Amino acid sequence: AMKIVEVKHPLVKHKLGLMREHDISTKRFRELASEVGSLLTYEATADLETEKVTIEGWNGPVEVEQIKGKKITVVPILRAGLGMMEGVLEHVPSARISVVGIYRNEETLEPVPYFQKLVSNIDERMALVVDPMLATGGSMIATIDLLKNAGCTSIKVLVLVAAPEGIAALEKAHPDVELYTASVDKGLNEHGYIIPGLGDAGDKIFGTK
Amino acid sequence: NAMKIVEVKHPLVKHKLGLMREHDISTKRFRELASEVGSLLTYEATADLETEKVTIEGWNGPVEVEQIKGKKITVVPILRAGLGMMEGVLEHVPSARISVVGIYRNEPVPYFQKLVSNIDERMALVVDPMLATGGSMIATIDLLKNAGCTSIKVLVLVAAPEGIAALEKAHPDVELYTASVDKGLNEHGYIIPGLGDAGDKIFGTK
Amino acid sequence: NAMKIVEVKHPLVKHKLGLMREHDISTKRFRELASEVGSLLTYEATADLETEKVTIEGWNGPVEVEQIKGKKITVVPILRAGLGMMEGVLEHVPSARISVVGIYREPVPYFQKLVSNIDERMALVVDPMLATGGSMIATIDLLKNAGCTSIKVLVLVAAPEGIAALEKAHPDVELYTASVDKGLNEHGYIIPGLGDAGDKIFGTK
Amino acid sequence: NAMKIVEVKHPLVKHKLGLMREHDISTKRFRELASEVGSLLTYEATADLETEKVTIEGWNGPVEVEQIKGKKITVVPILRAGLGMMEGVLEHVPSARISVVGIYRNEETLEPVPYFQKLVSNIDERMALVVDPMLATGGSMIATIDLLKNAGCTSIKVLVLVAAPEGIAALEKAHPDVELYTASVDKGLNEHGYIIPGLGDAGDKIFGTK
Ligand SMILES: OC[C@@]1(O)OC[C@@H](O)[C@@H](O)[C@@H]1O
Ligand SMILES: OC[C@@]1(O)OC[C@@H](O)[C@@H](O)[C@@H]1O
Ligand SMILES: OC[C@@]1(O)OC[C@@H](O)[C@@H](O)[C@@H]1O
Ligand SMILES: [Cl-]
Ligand SMILES: [Cl-]
Ligand SMILES: [Cl-]
Ligand SMILES: [Cl-]
Ligand SMILES: [Cl-]
Ligand SMILES: [Cl-]
Ligand SMILES: [Cl-]
Ligand SMILES: [Cl-]
Repeated sequence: AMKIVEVKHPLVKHKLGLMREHDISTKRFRELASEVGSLLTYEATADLETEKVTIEGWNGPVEVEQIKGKKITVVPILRAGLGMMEGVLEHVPSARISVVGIYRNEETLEPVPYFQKLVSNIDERMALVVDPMLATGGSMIATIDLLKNAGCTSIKVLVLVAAPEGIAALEKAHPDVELYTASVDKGLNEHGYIIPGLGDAGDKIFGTK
Repeated sequence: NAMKIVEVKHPLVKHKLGLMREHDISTKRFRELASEVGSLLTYEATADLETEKVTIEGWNGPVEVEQIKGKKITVVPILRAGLGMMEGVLEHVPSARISVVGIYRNEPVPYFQKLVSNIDERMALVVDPMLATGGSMIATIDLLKNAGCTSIKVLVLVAAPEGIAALEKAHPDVELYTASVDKGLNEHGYIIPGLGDAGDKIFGTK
Repeated sequence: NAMKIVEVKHPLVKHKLGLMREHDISTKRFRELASEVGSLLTYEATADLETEKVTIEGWNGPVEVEQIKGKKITVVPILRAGLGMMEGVLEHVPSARISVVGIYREPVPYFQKLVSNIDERMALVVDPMLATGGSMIATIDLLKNAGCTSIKVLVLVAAPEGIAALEKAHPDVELYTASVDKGLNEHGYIIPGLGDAGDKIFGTK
Repeated sequence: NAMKIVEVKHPLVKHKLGLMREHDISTKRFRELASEVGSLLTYEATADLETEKVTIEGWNGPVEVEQIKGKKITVVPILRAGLGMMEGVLEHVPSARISVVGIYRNEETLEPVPYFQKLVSNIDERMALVVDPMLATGGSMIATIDLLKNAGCTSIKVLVLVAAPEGIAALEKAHPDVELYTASVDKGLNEHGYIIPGLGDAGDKIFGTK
């Protein structure tokens, strides 16, 4: 079974609620997207492996803990992904950024990957994939294909809202990934959008239509 | 009945705290890590906030969301070092009311105070980088209780057992959140291993 | 008319640009200076924005203030390096519409999401470097065809070959750069330049 | 020589200052705009910094870059309002030493009451950027500058959002060698010494007190 973690922290639910206002501004919506993305990053990095090391402290040698392994890689799915990347980099600013571009065909609801440039030695790195919505799951399944195809074994997915249909498709497609969502909504409408959902999060964050 | 202590053992909090122990660390990075670790302690101290269902107009019609109940939280930075963690705390609670407090170590007496209104109806997050003997923290809490506050949480980067014991005996209803419980104090009252003169390292004043 | 060029010689811009030239600079530092310099160029390029007076209620009664006239400007980041300066430009113009463009080359864009009514908006095309000006010219062609008639280019460094190409193809755009380097090497990189800005900002190799 | 005064007319500075004047503005956005307008005033005030050519190893060999000459600048925020602008100043000079100076105005006499000061060392070899949102009578700024000169500081720049003519005249008479950078020069002071149109009580708005 796929590891699913619905973050129920009061601040996460409060800020997610503000983003559901249909009259919210693009500015406010962008700040909240990055803010909630920052909190989901703290929930997803709670199981990182640490190692004890001795360093010269203010009053002589002292034992400190550092994150074991090579630097993490943040995988923002263009375009909506960038609206959450700043919140992630806040806790891991040395993270390697692997930009992946994917837009959805509103006619077929299938993913259309147009860009990718992953970091090197990704097989020795953990990937934090950030995308505000998990509706049918096509875009996330297409992203994980590129990562595993590149040799990445450790993958974590951070999303604001996720529909059961998208969680089911992702689980049968890649059950070894861990999903961290700020909410599990009811489902999808006849146009493939999540309900209650956040609407067209992508165009709402970039200010397009 | 006993004072609740929460030593945040999250991998990023332990890693960022360890970097602040570097003797060659710069004021720039020490000040940044102080805020970063401060925002993570605030997320831990706000996990028990009470929420309430409310209906608002969503992107697809009416939707029931949750909102934090009660008046806005008050951040209480202790001059001067406390101002160095204020940015990190206001990061997840930007509407928080800031109540600056200055304690003079003589028993200690406050020399400056500008508390928010109706503090008896708010939760107070007292922030200070270190809890050594607990003199300044205990004095700051005495002042908050006289004002009528009954819900208090203390956020500190490092804390010594002496300070923890002093705070527990003086205010057991307080809840302490620290990135580390150090070994003790030296003959000058500094925390060991500690972070040295945190205030001077944050502002860059010898 | 000759293309309007503005080389930002502000002490902080030249100081931060100098820090980015270090060969041992970290992705974190380089990425942070890219946005920092990006925000300063944005401020330098928005000094001519027209304003209109409006009456609001001040603390001591009504007061006449000024707001930015016309529709919100659009930031056009070129994939992929261009995204490394986007947060810097949004800092002082957080309401700006983001028009992502992907050029491959007439110029054939592989991906585009332009804002609506772009013919009634100013466009801040951002990209860390202007080596030959191929990508920048291709992007401006797409914006001009969409109806935009007010375009400004923001780059950290630019080679004389790129400035000349851009000036010939689009003399009505206005260029803002933190520096005008000597030229290009046998591989097209700007010299002294910043090297592979895209890889340094994201951490790829 | 008269005091060098600079009123920043940049459209974004005028627009952002105009938003801070709305009476129903929240504490959150008032604090954000105070810091942002503070970073734009920092850029304007650091346009005359002296630089020196230095050779460093670039990615494609040696290259001559420019660097700011002298020791690190000291930011001087006047508590409490001052902290609301300090973040915008540090954005451009993050290595700057912070010299905290605490002063509250005696609303009965309008005279400043200094209660705290912690100046950086070797301040006689540094430039000081004093930040405070309002320059009403100028008492707080004049008192702060007296502390800096007493410590041996010679180069001082003042960064304020709104300034009243009374405060500008009081500051020029007491310390004409300082440079004043303000986002606006208002009409004057009311009967209670507050700036009009001004920003009201900037200290309480930024901290959300009273
Ligand atoms: O499961 C969601 C969760 O991890 O979110 C953060 C905290 O509220 C936790 O108590 C809670 O269990
Ligand atoms: O990182 C996870 C965790 O330990 O820290 C955040 C809080 O919400 C806790 O409840 C949670 O268990
Ligand atoms: O104005 C009242 C005041 O001066 O009273 C004494 C101290 O508590 C000060 O902080 C406070 O401002
Ligand atoms: Cl170990
Ligand atoms: Cl070891
Ligand atoms: Cl290792
Ligand atoms: Cl929910
Ligand atoms: Cl009260
Ligand atoms: Cl520890
Ligand atoms: Cl159109
Ligand atoms: Cl060198």
